[PDB]
Amino acid sequence: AFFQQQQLPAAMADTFLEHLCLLDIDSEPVAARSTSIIATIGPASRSVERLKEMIKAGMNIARLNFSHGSHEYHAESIANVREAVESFAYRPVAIALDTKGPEDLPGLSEQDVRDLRFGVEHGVDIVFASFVRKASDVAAVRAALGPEGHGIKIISKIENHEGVKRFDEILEVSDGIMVARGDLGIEIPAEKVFLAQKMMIGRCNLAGKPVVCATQMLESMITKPRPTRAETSDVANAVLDGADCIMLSGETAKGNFPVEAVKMQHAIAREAEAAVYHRQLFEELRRAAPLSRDPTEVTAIGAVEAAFKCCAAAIIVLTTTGRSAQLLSRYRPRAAVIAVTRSAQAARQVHLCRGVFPLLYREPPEAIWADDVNRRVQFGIESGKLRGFLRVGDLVIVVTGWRPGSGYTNIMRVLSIS
Amino acid sequence: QLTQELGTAFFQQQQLPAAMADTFLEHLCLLDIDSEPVAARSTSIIATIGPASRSVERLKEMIKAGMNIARLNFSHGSHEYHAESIANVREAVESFYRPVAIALDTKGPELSEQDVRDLRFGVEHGVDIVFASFVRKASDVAAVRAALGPEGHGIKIISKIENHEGVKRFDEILEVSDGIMVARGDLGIEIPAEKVFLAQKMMIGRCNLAGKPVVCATQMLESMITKPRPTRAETSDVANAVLDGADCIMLSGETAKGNFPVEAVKMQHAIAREAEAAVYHRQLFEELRRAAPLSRDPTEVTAIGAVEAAFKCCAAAIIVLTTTGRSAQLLSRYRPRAAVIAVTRSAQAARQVHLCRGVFPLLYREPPEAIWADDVNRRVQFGIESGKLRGFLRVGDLVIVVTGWRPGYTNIMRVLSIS
Amino acid sequence: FFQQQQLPAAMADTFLEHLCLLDIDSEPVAARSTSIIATIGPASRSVERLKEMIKAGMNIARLNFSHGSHEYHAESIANVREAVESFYRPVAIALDTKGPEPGLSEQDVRDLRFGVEHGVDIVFASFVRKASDVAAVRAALGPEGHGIKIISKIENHEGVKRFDEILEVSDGIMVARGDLGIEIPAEKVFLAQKMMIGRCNLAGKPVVCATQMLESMITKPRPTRAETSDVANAVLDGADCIMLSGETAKGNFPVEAVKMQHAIAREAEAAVYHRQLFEELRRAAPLSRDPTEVTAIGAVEAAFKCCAAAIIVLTTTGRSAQLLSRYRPRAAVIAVTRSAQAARQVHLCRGVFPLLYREPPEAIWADDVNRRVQFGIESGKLRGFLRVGDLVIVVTGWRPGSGYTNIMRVLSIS
Amino acid sequence: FFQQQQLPAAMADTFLEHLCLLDIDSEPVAARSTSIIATIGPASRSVERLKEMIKAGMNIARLNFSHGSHEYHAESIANVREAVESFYRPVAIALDTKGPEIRTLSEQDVRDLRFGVEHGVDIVFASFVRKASDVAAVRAALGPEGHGIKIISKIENHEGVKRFDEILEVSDGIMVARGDLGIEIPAEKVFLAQKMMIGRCNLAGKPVVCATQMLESMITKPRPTRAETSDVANAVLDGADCIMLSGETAKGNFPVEAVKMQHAIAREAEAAVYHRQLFEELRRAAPLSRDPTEVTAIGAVEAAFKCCAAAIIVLTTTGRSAQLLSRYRPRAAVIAVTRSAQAARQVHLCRGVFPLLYREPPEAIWADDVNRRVQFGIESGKLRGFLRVGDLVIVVTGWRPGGYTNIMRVLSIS
Ligand SMILES: O=P(O)(O)OC[C@H]1O[C@](O)(COP(=O)(O)O)[C@@H](O)[C@@H]1O
Ligand SMILES: O=P(O)(O)OC[C@H]1O[C@](O)(COP(=O)(O)O)[C@@H](O)[C@@H]1O
Ligand SMILES: O=P(O)(O)OC[C@H]1O[C@](O)(COP(=O)(O)O)[C@@H](O)[C@@H]1O
Ligand SMILES: O=P(O)(O)OC[C@H]1O[C@](O)(COP(=O)(O)O)[C@@H](O)[C@@H]1O
Repeated sequence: AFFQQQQLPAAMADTFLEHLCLLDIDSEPVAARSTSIIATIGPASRSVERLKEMIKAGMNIARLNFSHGSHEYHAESIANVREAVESFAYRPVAIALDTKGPEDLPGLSEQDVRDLRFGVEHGVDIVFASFVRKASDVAAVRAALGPEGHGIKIISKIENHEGVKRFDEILEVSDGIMVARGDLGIEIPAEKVFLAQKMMIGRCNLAGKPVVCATQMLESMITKPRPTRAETSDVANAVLDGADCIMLSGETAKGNFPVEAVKMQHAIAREAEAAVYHRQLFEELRRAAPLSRDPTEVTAIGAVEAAFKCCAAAIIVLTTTGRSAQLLSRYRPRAAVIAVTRSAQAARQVHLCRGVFPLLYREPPEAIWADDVNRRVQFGIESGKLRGFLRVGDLVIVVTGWRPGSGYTNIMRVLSIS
Repeated sequence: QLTQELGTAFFQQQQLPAAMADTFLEHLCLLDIDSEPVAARSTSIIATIGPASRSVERLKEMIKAGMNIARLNFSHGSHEYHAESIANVREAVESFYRPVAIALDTKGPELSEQDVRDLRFGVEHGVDIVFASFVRKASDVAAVRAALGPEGHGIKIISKIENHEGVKRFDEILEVSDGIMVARGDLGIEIPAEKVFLAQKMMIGRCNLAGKPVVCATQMLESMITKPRPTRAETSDVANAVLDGADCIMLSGETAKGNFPVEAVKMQHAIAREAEAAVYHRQLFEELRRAAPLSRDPTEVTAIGAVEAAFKCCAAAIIVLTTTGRSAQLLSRYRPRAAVIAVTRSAQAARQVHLCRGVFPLLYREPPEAIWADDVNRRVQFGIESGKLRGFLRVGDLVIVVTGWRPGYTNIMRVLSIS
Repeated sequence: FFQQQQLPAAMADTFLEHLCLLDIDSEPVAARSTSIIATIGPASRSVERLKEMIKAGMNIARLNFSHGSHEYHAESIANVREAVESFYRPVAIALDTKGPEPGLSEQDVRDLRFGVEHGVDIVFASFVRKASDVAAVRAALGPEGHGIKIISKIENHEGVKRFDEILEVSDGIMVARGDLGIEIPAEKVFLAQKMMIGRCNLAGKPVVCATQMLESMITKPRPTRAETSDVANAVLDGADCIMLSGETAKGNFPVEAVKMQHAIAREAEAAVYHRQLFEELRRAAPLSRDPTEVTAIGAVEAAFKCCAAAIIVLTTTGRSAQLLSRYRPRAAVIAVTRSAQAARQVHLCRGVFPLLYREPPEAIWADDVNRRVQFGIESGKLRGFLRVGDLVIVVTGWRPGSGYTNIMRVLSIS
Repeated sequence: FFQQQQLPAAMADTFLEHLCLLDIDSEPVAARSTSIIATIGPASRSVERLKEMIKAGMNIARLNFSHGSHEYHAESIANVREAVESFYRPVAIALDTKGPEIRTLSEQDVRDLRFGVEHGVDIVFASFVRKASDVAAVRAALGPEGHGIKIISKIENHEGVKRFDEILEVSDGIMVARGDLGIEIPAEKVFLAQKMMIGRCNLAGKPVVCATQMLESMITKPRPTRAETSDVANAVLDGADCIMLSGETAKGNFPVEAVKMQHAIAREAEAAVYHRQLFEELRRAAPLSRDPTEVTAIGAVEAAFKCCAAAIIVLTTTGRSAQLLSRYRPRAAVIAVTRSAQAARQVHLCRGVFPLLYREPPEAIWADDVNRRVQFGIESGKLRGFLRVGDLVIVVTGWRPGGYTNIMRVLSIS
């Protein structure tokens, strides 16, 4: 019966067309949902109590929209998110600051600059930078974040024709991308936006950088408890296109059904994830990926190949900054990527990456370093057992380094859960 | 090379850089918002008739915007109400040549005594197509062909898949049906809403394999009922329906009762046109090949060679002589980039082929030529003349011409240069 | 049916799996399609020997002008023509020049004049290093020799490196493994063979594999295991023609050598993995607005769809037949021509079976076309290509004269 | 770098395009990986001569029990072992049974097999295997002291070809014995049997030998024919782990040159392997595996390709972890470190495995024992030309001593 679930008949098909023909509404998803949910905070979702239900429903990243609301307002939003998250101390939740932006203007307004200072002063994990048209706009955001905000991920919002055309140069200096379809479908003809979305997600997947699909994904749930047929389609297709993250704006910020909307995005994403045709996707991401002399990159593809060969339940990776986890996620394993880290910020930021489940390790270093490695891996296993990822008799891939400190992942081991 | 013959923009347009990519992923990465779609929109648009779309004046606007099939929803309105809808559709058509098919969508359980009277009414008024509600098995469609009776033998039956049993018994339904509607409205109530995309993609895929029309239906541009522009999810839905493989896309309340029926039709046409250029034919044609069975049907054999020929030379169009439409369906199933211009003497076949993606019907109304061979060539020039006027063909284009040797015997392909 | 000519292996989904399904019990049924070139010499000169060799499968007779006087080769030519006329299989006559032993020697020029005056069909030009070597040959053949196919022999390092400019201006290529394996290290020749055949297939231009294919049969009645391997693999690499030199020119078993090449080729041809090969030749091939090329691929696609027995093509110069052959149909290409020279030259193209039509033009052209197609069918029946009920593709044109092929028709045999 | 070892052809998108990119100026860099089996006889029995042959690349000495007394073969064994010791160069020793034979499992074969155990042969080539029980008769003959001897079944007739799958199931490997096969079945069908059996062995991960007349003419000539070099190259391209010499080394006048010629051809052909297709096709068809050694191997091989790893260093006791690497045909050399002298000789049956006998008392700490073998691996590879400083290598080891290979590490050579 294992082979009846999570669309494995379809995953085994020999062509894409045959894989489509074998999709089965009776094949239940079993894997953990892997596409992260970004929920925009507003009057419908500011309260600590609302945020707790949203966390339980699946929210992974809380978006602050600085197009509206004072610093004081956003400061309250941030504190309420942190209090909701800590009420479960457990789900790390990242905090993303989405800039007001231009409204050939400069890459940053005076308002933008003050807003990014605020976000650094408040430890935001992510910036969604508006109206990025060229790499210098990204550099401008980086500089305004200044020295204390070097670890903040910059996700460039592509919102107009120029940003689409200069995409390669924007992507190169950015940590990731948002397909900002709201403004995009005003700035270019609305019937073209799906080409820009598909193009940008394809290119981000190739580059191993996170990509966010945003705006009106479940629009009618602002007023209705259930979405339209086009809205469920759009969520599922964003996941099939390759998006790491899917986003809610008014559905959570102001609508009448914020929690049901998060839950609806979770339910669709899980079905869509199981329908991904990994056989074609992994092979193309291989052929099109370049040779690397980087041991983390080399170890990562070896581990994903290995995971596919034994239907591994998970890949446990010890990571300090999230990078080794990102390099696993870029090959889209079906196996869950369980990222054990000591860094609370990296546990939050890896939610930018499809299929990465962070575990914040809070135990004091062991004297023998190799003993500390194994204790974190064990932490990894036990948490996976108790959270549903792992059963005794499962096979996991463990991915670790030869010495302490970031940059030295280079070891892959195959392990049975007992 | 071909740049001289066809132009220097030609290969910039139509997403052709993405089309010659070696992998699906590289194809996605090469999609280009500045590659204008030159080809004629090929996915048919079904528009549900209601208060917003009953004016003869309105219907003519809708035809111009791209409506190809008028849907009559027998869930509401008397026989007299629907007779009038049929009447106004036919007058808009003749008061202009673009055939519009007329489809009767049964009430079903809300085959009832009511449905039988509705189907008899449909034959009486010469409907081209029945959308049969809640087909759960093959016998359900036999009940429908029986109701249509002897006078209704040429009516196409498109089975609406609306619940779990329909999805589960899909293969036996498709065997006995002319086509399928993925009826997402009720399906999304009868099964969990988050599974409908699985049922949609499976059904469009299997219909594509079987060479039968498939319609994607319901809430595609819903917000346009009250808004002049659609949501980002709605445009996405239309585009992916076309990329999924759908022959037809549908509007319900958007045309039946909304305030922007004409703008909705126009928006589907614009999305469908972009999406069709973005189809990765290299993979699709190859998978349709490897899966489809060997065939000793000469018309089937000619069509695949004709489509292959069309791709080798960037044929502007495949002109096919068809009596029932079948030869044009068998071209359509290989999804040429070239328009399939189908010349037929059968006004009904001409209306019904709108169910098949990429078929542009041309009704020919001249008495046969004394010499048949002369009758063929005359219809073919009619195809070419109509094609030139409508912007399909220019002098110097290449076309593929598909005819027969005897007067269901299509079995000749000819490569022809437009004078 | 499906336990013959490796069809189980043909259906396989990958090359690995096609190989695993090759079956020594699956008998070939299609007519042998790779043409056999036999070098004429003391063992093969007599009319009586040439008749046994035609029966055995020789398609092209090679005159090696490294030895023998004009009188000697004139005798070889006349003996081939008498053997051929004794029957019916057209046999081409190919003049293989002496060459440098300076593009063209004075000797080469006299030899080429001789071959033109004697109506030879093909020239194997020795030591071709660059496009100008081919042009020289072409000029030496002069005006009366415009219709003679030039097959450039690649025999050294420069020729391999400059292969693309040689291939562009040549009708075809010979992998002249004899001198090549001396000019470059012997352990590399297989690379130059595979590259050049691959490139000739992509270009749709005939390629010949030559030299030592069955060498030990010069003295022995049976070949070695490496020799059968080499023939089978030349066919699987993509060669249009395979060649015999000493095996037929001077050895003790000329006829058996031809018979052995025939038997191997037939088995190898059935082992061709068309699924992969057609798709790759379709993909790599370039868009074309030439109606003959468009019709040809459409016709080969159609033939694969209905397991067609043959593609009957009407051709004047052979070109429409070459453009079919370049997609390697499993179906036999039956080329109906009035041109005796074209019926001989099409033997350069894998899988083309010429039929010389000698009947008088019908007054109504369209009647002449149908009579030739029918000629094609009846001969196909009598010769074993076609059973009643088979399906054939017929490829013809819209107007008289070459260059106008543009019609394809699907026909059932009755 | 990327101009050598046919790397431009390696990154082609299609097989046909890969053929078109093969390049006679792309020199091989990797170590020759296909093993060379040399039959021992009067031309190749002297210790001096066997030494020259080992330097030329012989990896396996074949004893043909069709000819010569037990004493004759005891001396052949003696001289191979002395040549090996008088230099590290593990040479396997294979006993090829007489089997059902007629000259100008028998009682004789059993005495030969028992003699083989007595003298510690590593491999048996079992003649005329027709079915699975025949292989069981041979492992019975070898008895309890012969349990580690590998049994390579010779397929020599129609019945063995037909029952091949059951033969392969129970055998350690296969020899395509083309000599007798090409008399028992039509000669023109042997290439089909060869290609199938190499394909099925490749799929099964078991070694396959191509044998007989590969360089036959070198018995009397110092240079091979063009069909012979072709046949060696195609056997390597077909997927053979081992290529063999019979009369060319046993009785001919150029044994050393024959070995050298096979080494040179094998090296070129191995670079011309289109790994992208092969690795991909081996993936799809090979089954989901829950064995940690198989999982590590495929992950190690993928890793090796991602970084152009010069070597995969594996610690192995029986050879198995190295065989499971070798079945994916890495371009990187598989350097197999083992304490088992007999494992080290036997792994030569597996393409691309370079054994290293490690001779040191275990270290106090097991983890310390592992890294000393790994370092022994790196130092040998450095000395032998496999590794340079700054290279990347993939290291495969286990978690517990004793079928527990389950770790790969990426390591930069310093
Ligand atoms: O993903 P990153 O940031 O490169 O971290 C990976 C690092 O984590 C580790 O596995 C453990 O390092 P620490 O014990 O110092 O936390 C290192 O061996 C490895 O270099
Ligand atoms: O698509 P269909 O219904 O099979 O039509 C194909 C028929 O059209 C034709 O081209 C023309 O037929 P008619 O002129 O008799 O109407 C026939 O040759 C062919 O049999
Ligand atoms: O292969 P080629 O030399 O172009 O010949 C093809 C020609 O044969 C024909 O079918 C017959 O032409 P003919 O009447 O001159 O014999 C032409 O229609 C066609 O153009
Ligand atoms: O390939 P094999 O025969 O299964 O041996 C691999 C074994 O070698 C090792 O890497 C080394 O351990 P040993 O000390 O027993 O040689 C084991 O951990 C591993 O299980």
